[PDB]
Amino acid sequence: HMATVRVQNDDFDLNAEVAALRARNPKIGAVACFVGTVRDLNALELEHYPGMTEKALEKIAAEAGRRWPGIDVAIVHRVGKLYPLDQIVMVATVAAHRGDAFASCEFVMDYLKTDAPFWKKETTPERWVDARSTDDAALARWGIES
Amino acid sequence: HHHHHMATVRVQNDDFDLNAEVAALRARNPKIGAVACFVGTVRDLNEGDAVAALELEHYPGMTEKALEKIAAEAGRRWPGIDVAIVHRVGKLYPLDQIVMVATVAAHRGDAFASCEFVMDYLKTDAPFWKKETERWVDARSALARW
Repeated sequence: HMATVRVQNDDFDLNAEVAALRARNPKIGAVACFVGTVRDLNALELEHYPGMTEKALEKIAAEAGRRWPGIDVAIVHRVGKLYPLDQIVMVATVAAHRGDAFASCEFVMDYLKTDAPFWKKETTPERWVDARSTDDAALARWGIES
Repeated sequence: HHHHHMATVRVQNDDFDLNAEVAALRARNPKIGAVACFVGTVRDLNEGDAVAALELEHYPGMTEKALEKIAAEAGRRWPGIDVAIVHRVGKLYPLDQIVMVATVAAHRGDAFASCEFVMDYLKTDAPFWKKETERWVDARSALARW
């Protein structure tokens, strides 16, 4: 089975997503997850490229599966207008052992934040700008340079 | 009459609710929004639930104090995070939740790092015992990463 990846406007339910991830993998029980929320410092509006963004998230998830055989991965990323304290994205992984669960979850989040094509609204007389991270050393921990 | 508060680091027999603990953790940290979680469940090896797959007991007082010591050390190493720990005791069956750790930080790197640190030291240092037939044996466990 392939990793679960979707982009949606509606909010997600972390328990429900973790439960579904677990139900696909009954013989392993180490689950690591990450939930990012809109930080409340004094709004965010995101869009994706339908198809292209999902395919990139699926490539990232498949690369995690190549590095840590036996894991499973779930990714749910929201788009649209997101307000302070709103959930933005969740990543959950399950593995036999916690080490692989933590590593794969953080790898997926790092790669998603660097490479998954998203755009964010920016208002200047308003436009859509690249939301990918500009940190050209983020993936160096994972053996990926430049 | 006055109600004592439920601890953010605790041991209990009852099951816990991951999203409820994450929601409360976020409500105690209104200005930061990167949440990392670990949840461990009992592996399903098709043994059935007629007999406990895992049976744990703790040292009342000492175990909680040890977990609070771990969480406080995490707060020293990653200033600005917050930590929640719920560990179950008693008879646990295949697919049951065992333990969760959740951390919140301004940035995902500190959230992941503190969550892994807490889980690593919990597994090595928190006083727990597990039944093995029958006797109660030390459940404590390579922390060189830290």
